[PDB]
Amino acid sequence: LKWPRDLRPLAHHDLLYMGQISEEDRGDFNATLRNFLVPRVVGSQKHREVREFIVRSLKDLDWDVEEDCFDGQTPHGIKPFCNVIATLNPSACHRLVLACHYDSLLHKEGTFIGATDSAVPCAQLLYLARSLNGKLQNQKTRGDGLTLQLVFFDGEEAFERWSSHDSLYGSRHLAQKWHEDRTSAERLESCLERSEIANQIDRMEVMVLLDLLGAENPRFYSYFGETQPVYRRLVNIESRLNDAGLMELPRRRRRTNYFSNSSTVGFIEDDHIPFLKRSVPIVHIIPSPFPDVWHTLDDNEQNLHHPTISNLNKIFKAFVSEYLQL
Ligand SMILES: [Zn+2]
Repeated sequence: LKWPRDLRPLAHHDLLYMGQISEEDRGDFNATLRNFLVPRVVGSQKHREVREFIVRSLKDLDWDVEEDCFDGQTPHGIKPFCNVIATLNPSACHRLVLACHYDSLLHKEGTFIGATDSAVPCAQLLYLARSLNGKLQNQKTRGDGLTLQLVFFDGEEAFERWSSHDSLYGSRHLAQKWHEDRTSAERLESCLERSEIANQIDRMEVMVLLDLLGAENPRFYSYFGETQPVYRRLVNIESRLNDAGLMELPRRRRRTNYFSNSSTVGFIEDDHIPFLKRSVPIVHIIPSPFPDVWHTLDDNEQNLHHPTISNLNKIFKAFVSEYLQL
């Protein structure tokens, strides 16, 4: 079966524009990122400050921002959790959903920054909203039934040994909440003709989950046949950015090959799982293998690879531009 939305290839002009980076753009991204490069364990003041920063940043851009807050039992007793959901146009029937987690792992060996996991993804989502604001606010006026939604999940990480009960606290909560929140096409703005809408989950047209980004030379694969048409757009955009010479490489005549034109057989548990179980199409932008620094005290700012981050930002900007026809 074909993708429900006809995917119009990005015009050359728009590809080039979205693949342009400046000293002020790098500076802007890095300033955003600084806010996330702090320990932010569930229950901590810094976690609260990060949550408030996400909310303020998106409210300042005139997005609708909701906090899905709840208390949940954990192996460390009751803990507070708050997912942050920002929606550009709440009324639009369908959402392109970009997501990541904003909590950091409580590491027994010491203070853990989780720079790739997932400070960089968090910053990338805010950077997209900021850098594309003009075009997004214009798109919102079209009445086309599509919008952008950003979800910053809380409580992705386990408190002790990962288990079905000790992990994915925010995403399990939100998926259940949205599944139980009934709605219909008649109550929504401009749903696609062949749409089956019974609850809020059904409005998530695709969820693109970013995780463990910021290390050098990530390798992505298509994890879900259901979203192959969307994944292939990422492959194509990356190829075109390379053709245009807009990727940062250590030497001339090299190309990035982050999005492998293949699928892989690998099972990764992450925030997409509760949504996948409710039929939400998933694109999982997570490297395989994981960064070498994964869950070590070395997952810090200096182990990030800035040229890679810049290249990913270009791919993501171009992807959002293509999907929303910005
Ligand atoms: Zn982690």
